[PDB]
Amino acid sequence: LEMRIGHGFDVHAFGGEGPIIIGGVRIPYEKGLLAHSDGDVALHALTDALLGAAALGDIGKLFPDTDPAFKGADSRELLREAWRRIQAKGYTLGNVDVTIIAQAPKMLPHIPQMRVFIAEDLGCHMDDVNVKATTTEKLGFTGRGEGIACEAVALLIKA
Amino acid sequence: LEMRIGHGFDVHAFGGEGPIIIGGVRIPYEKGLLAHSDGDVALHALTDALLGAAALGDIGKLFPDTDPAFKGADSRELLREAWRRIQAKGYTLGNVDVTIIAQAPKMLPHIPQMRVFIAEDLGCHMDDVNVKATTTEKLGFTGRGEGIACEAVALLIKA
Amino acid sequence: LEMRIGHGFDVHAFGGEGPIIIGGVRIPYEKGLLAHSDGDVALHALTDALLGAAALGDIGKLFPDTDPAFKGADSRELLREAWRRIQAKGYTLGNVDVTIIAQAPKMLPHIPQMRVFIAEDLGCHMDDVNVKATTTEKLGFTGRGEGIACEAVALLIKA
Ligand SMILES: CN(C)c1cccc2c(S(=O)(=O)NCCOP(=O)(O)OP(=O)(O)OC[C@H]3O[C@@H](n4ccc(N)nc4=O)[C@H](O)[C@@H]3O)cccc12
Ligand SMILES: CN(C)c1cccc2c(S(=O)(=O)NCCOP(=O)(O)OP(=O)(O)OC[C@H]3O[C@@H](n4ccc(N)nc4=O)[C@H](O)[C@@H]3O)cccc12
Ligand SMILES: CN(C)c1cccc2c(S(=O)(=O)NCCOP(=O)(O)OP(=O)(O)OC[C@H]3O[C@@H](n4ccc(N)nc4=O)[C@H](O)[C@@H]3O)cccc12
Ligand SMILES: CC(C)=CCC/C(C)=C/COP(=O)(O)OP(=O)(O)O
Ligand SMILES: [Zn+2]
Ligand SMILES: [Zn+2]
Ligand SMILES: [Zn+2]
Repeated sequence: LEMRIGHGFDVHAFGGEGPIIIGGVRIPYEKGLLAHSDGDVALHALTDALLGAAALGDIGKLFPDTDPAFKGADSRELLREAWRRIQAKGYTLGNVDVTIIAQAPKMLPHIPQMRVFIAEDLGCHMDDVNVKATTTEKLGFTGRGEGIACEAVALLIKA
Repeated sequence: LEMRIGHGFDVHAFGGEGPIIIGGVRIPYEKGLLAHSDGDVALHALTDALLGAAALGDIGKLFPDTDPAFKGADSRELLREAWRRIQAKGYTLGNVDVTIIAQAPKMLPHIPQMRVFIAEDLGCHMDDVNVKATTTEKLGFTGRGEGIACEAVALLIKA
Repeated sequence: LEMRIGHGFDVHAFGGEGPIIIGGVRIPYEKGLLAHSDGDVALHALTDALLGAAALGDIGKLFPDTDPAFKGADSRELLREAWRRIQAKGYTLGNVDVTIIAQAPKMLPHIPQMRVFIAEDLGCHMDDVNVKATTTEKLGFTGRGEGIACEAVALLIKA
């Protein structure tokens, strides 16, 4: 038994029109998220946290621009594939915690469904998955409504 | 024995006049912190880290706007209550680490008293509580003196 | 056996001309990093994460402005000294994960050499050291090319 820590961080800019996808959940909003991907900043930060704990340790690094298959690419696919590769190295899940940093939209109603998705994608109990949100009280690029940031931490177990 | 990780992040804007309260400590400063609460960004980030490790996992989520009891609400009360609920789920403390992000005021002289407070409120040794500060070298909303940010991580143990 | 968590965060502003030093690696770039030090924001964030896990828990706190010895001070020296002191308290390394937040320059080619340096300086295997990079998609002070930020987490073991 041995435990390993990981940390992830991601940002996307608002652009065009909604909805956005956060933690796998389609959330109504006036603006959309600019990206190659989903624009799922929650699942990107989480993915990086998991890869970092297993020392693998980018999504850039274990997917270099394939591009495409990949416009509106499903970030849940990225998450599950990253997870397969982490498990092949012998790791199992301790727990994850995710912090969405956004002035808006309101994340709280969608968090239980985010957790369902993440727990499915990682093959764990929901009690191993926490998600929260915070505003930056109108400060910074998140505060001015210019984009959304997310942080994530992960704990991994190896037999 | 099982260990669990949590992460917290908070921001408050400066507004009106001092002092501010950070980690429970009254710190002299030209501006105050705008909020419902203390405006304790250190103890809010910590509280979220502890709740996230126990998967509980917002302060919004286990206190929805009561509001009030709550103008100038004591963030130490929030911390202790969050802690009671975490312990009722069977968790004990591993350790916590807190990073205050502020251009000013200087946090270093007040850190030992912050640690006394936090350790009391969590019923642990002081060696289980670390607090630090950093500036952003005049960059961003913290750098321009517009507000204060804080990050926190926590490790939890379950029997 | 007991595990301990730490978190670090650092920022430096661009100023004058390159190169910069990140994770010990000299990276060509049009601007340099303003500081007393290296300006190594990666190794500063890491150092703080390690000190925070051992509750020690600033680089300000266990080096107050000596200043100098210290213009263009080698951040790897700071890292190794912080590490000596952490080991003297009885801690050994679990693992570390580092997240460089920069719009530019590109970090990916230099990451393997960063890991060599960090692993040498901490006397561990390279599999215990992860480093990644992310942009903020043109948002915030990192996005406008005004500076570089870095986050780090660390897991410590005590016999
Ligand atoms: C599996 N499938 C189908 C996929 C689903 C969803 C997304 C996929 C993607 S992706 O393009 O959406 N990957 C997430 C997008 O990366 P990001 O939001 O983190 O952007 P960023 O530019 O920050 O990162 C790109 C890479 O550049 C590198 N980088 C970043 C900054 C910097 N200063 N230096 C760097 O080297 C680093 O390795 C980083 O991973 C790629 C491949 C398969 C995907
Ligand atoms: C126990 N007592 C008495 C208390 C003491 C101190 C503070 C208390 C408080 S509080 O109001 O000070 N809670 C901390 C303030 O929250 P915050 O500084 O994190 O503000 P923010 O707006 O970021 O968070 C509010 C909630 O909105 C949610 N949110 C945030 C952003 C977003 N995009 N979506 C969301 O759903 C999320 O759940 C978050 O917890 C409430 C109840 C009892 C308190
Ligand atoms: C060992 N050798 C030789 C060394 C090598 C490389 C760097 C060294 C350095 S250093 O100057 O480069 N230390 C890193 C620079 O600190 P920083 O980039 O974190 O700057 P910042 O201003 O954020 O931090 C300074 C200190 O002020 C304190 N602080 C910060 C903000 C705030 N609001 N209050 C505070 O008290 C806190 O303790 C913090 O450590 C000092 C001594 C020996 C060094
Ligand atoms: C604590 C962390 C993770 C900080 C880095 C996040 C970031 C890119 C902030 C940028 O500036 P800002 O948005 O804070 O201020 P501004 O955009 O107004 O200059
Ligand atoms: Zn992304
Ligand atoms: Zn708050
Ligand atoms: Zn620094």
